[PDB]
Amino acid sequence: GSSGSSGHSHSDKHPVTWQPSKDGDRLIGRILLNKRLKDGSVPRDSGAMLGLKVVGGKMTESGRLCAFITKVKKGSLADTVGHLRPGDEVLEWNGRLLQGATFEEVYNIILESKPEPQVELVVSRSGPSSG
Repeated sequence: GSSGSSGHSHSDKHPVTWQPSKDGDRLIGRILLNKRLKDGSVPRDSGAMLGLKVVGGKMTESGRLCAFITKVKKGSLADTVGHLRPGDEVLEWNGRLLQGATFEEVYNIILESKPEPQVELVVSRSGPSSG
């Protein structure tokens, strides 16, 4: 008769990824979070906020806005899988740039991506670079 299977591996096999920028002085950290239970279905709510708190519309010293991690729950998505921590800057969120985004804008995102199955964050920290 006939028998097959067909199964090819997919690229991008890593939720969390920390890589330097084009220059290097900067570090681009990419975090990802899922919800879809083992079966592959999102529950009624497995932490809309994942676990870590993000505060956007924060006024910097440059007069610009940026979202930064205020606190990170111990033993939650954004901690166990994300490993996020308080002091990081969420550049993007699921593709939503927070840079400049207002306090609401940032919140809105997480909102529009609250029911989402997964959550791909993007942080960027300034590594060592004095002189």
